[PDB]
Amino acid sequence: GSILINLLLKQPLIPGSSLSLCHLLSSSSSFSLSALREAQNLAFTGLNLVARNECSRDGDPAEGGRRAFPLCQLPGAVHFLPLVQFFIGLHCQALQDLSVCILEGFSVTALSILQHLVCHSGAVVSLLLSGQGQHPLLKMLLHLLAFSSAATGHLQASVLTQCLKVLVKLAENTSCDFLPRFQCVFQVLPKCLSPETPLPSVLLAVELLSLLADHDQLAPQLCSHSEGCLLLLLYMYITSRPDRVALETQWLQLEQEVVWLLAKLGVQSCQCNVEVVRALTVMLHRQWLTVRRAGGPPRTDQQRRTVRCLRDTVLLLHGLSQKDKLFMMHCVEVLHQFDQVMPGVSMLIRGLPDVTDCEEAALDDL
Amino acid sequence: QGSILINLLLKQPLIPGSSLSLCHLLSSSSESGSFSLSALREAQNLAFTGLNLVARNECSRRRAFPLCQLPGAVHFLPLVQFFIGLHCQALQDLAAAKPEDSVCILEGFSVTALSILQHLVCHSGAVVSLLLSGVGGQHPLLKMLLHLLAFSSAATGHLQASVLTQCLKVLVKLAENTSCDFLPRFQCVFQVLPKCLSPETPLPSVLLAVELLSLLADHDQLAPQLCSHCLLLLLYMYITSRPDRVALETQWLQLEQEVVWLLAKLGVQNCQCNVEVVRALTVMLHRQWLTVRRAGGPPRTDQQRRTVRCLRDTVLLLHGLSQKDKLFMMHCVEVLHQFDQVMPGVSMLIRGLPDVTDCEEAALDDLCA
Repeated sequence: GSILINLLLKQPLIPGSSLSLCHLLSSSSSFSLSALREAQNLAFTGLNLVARNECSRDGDPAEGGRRAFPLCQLPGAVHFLPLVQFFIGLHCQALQDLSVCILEGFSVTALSILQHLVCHSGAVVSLLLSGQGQHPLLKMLLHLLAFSSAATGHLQASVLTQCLKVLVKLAENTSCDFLPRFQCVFQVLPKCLSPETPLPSVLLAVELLSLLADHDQLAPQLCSHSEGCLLLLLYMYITSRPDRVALETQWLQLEQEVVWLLAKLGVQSCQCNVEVVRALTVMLHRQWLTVRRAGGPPRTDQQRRTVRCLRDTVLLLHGLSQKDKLFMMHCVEVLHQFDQVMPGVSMLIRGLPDVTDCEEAALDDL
Repeated sequence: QGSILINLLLKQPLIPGSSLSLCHLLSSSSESGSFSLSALREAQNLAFTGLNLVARNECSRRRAFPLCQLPGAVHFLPLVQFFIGLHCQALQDLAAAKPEDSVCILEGFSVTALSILQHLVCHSGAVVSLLLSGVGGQHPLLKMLLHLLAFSSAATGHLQASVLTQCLKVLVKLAENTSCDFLPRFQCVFQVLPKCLSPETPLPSVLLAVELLSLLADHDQLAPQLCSHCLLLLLYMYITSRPDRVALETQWLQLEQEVVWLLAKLGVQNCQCNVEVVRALTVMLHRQWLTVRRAGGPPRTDQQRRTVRCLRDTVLLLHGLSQKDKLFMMHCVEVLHQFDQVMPGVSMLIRGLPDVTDCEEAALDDLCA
C-alpha cells in the first residue's frame, strides 16, 4: 500500500554503503546531466504523488482481478524510473566497456528501489511488462544480468541478487499472460546457475524458473532442449555444493524451493528425469542424517523446515515411482542410501501427528 | 489526518536557486567540538526515522488554530540544531578573528534547514512545545536562532539577508502556532528586533518583523516593549522614508498594511515616535491617494483594492488617534496641507464605495471640516 514511501526512505537500503534515496538524488557529480536533474525532479514529484495516495483506502474497488494479490496501483511510482534507468545505464554504459566501483553502488541502490516498487505497485508493472519494445529498464537489467553473472566481480555478488529479486517480484506481482516477455530470461538463467554462483542467487533463479513454469508455453523452456537443459545444473548444484559459505539453513531454503518447483511442474500438466532422483536421494539422506540423532519433537525451526521438505520429497518420489518404472534401475546406484533411509523416515512420519493419506500411502509404497 | 508536512519537506524549489533539498542534507557526509561527524550520522538517521513516522499519521487536532501535532517531526529537529549551531559557531568565529567558502556552503545548508524548520513550526504542535518549553535559560534551538539573528541583522553578510529573513519567518510562525501563555518565552527577541528593523533592513524582513511584533502584542507583559522610550519610531521613519532602493511598491504596501493592522491590534486592547506616527500616516495616506486617484473609476486592479482597504483602515486609525489626542491638529501642523488635500479626496472616494461603514463615514466626516 502507501508503505512504498516508508520503503523508499528506509535508511540503509542495503546493510552497508549507507546509501539511501536521498544519497542518490543529491548527486551533482548516458543522460549527460541534461536528465540527471530532471529525473531527480521527477523523483521528488513522485515522492509527493505517493505520499498522497488517495487510492488505497476504503477498499480501493479498482483493486481486483488478475495479478494475484492485486498490487495497489501507485501511479506516482511510474515517475521514478527515468532516474533509476539513468543509473542502471551508467552501470550498463560503464559495463559493455571491456571507477565503476562507485557508480555500481548507486545502481545497487536504484535496483533495491525498483524492487520495492515492483513489490507494491501495479502501474509500473503494467508498464515494464508492456512495451518487442521493452520499457528501457527491462533491457537495462537484462543486458546487465549476463554481466551480473559471467563476471565474478567483487560487486557482481550483489547486483545480481538485486536484479533477480526485481525480475522475480515482477513476475509475481504481474499476470500469467505477459510472461512471454520474461522469455528473455532463459538465455541468462544458466549463467545465473553456474556452480560459481552463491546460494541466494540460485535460489532466486529457482523461484523465477517456477514463476515462469506456471506458463503453458514456458514449461518446456525448463528442458525443451535435452542438452544443458537448465536442469542437472540445479541438481549437480543441490548435490555438489558449489558455494562455500553454504550456511546449511540457506541450503535448506534452496532444497525447499527446488522441491516446490518440481511439484508445481509435475502437477501443472529431458534426459534430466534421471538425475533428479539421484539428487533427491542425496538431499534426503542429507536431511534424515540430521534430524534422526536429535530425535524427539523438533522444537527447532530448521528441524520443522527439514520435516516439511522430507514429507514433500516423499510425496514427490511417490509420483516419480508412479512414473518411469525404471526408477528402481536409475536408483540402483544409491539403493543403499534409499533403503538405509526410507524405513527410518517412514517410522518418523508415522510418528508425526500431521500425517496425510498421501504420506502414509507413499511411505508404504516404498 | 493530512500529513502535508512531508509533501512540504520534499521539494527542490524550497529556496529558488539553492538546489539543496532535505535530501542534500541527509546524504551529507565528511564533505560537510560537539559537532563531530558521528552526530551528523545519528541526526540523519533520526531524520529518516521521523520521516517514516510522519509519512503515516492519523491526526485530528488555546493555540487559536489546531495544527495537528506531528510527533514524528520532533525527531527532525536535532539535524536542524546541528546545521544551525554550525554557522552559529561559524559566525562566532568569523567575528572571533577580530576560508569563508566554508561558511558560504554551510549557511546555504543552514538556510535549507531553517526552511524545513519553519515548515515544522507551522504544521506541528509538539514541535512548538519542544521549541518554546525550556529553562527560561532557554531551549538550545531557540537560543541558536537568537544568537544567529544578531549576527545576520548586523553588518550585512551577502547571505545574512536570507538567513535573517528565514529566522524572522520562523520566529513569526513559532509565535502564531502556539498559545498566549508561552509568548513571554520570546521576550529575548526585543533586544534584537531593532537591528532586524534598522534603517538598513530589506522590505521582506521588516514585513516579517512587524508581523511578529503584532503576533506578540497579544501578551500584555510583552505588549509595551514597543515605546519603552519607542521601536515604532524606526518603523515609521521606515514607512515614510523608503530605504531599500530595490523595493517594489507592492512590498511597501504589504508593509504598510501590516503596520496598520498592528496599530489596530494595539488600539483594540510619551513617544516622540507617537507625535511622529501621525506625520507618517499623513504622508502615507497622501502616497496611496496620489498613487490611486488619477486612475479613478471602479477598482479593477488587485493593488487598487488593497490600497483602498489600507485607506479605510488608516482613516479609522486616524480618527482613533484624534480621540486619543486633542493636539492631533497641533502635531499635524507640519503637513497640515498634505492632510487637508488628502482627506477630502479620501472622503469623496470612501463615499463612492458601496461598502461604506458608519465608522469610515463618521471618522471621515469628523476630520474633513
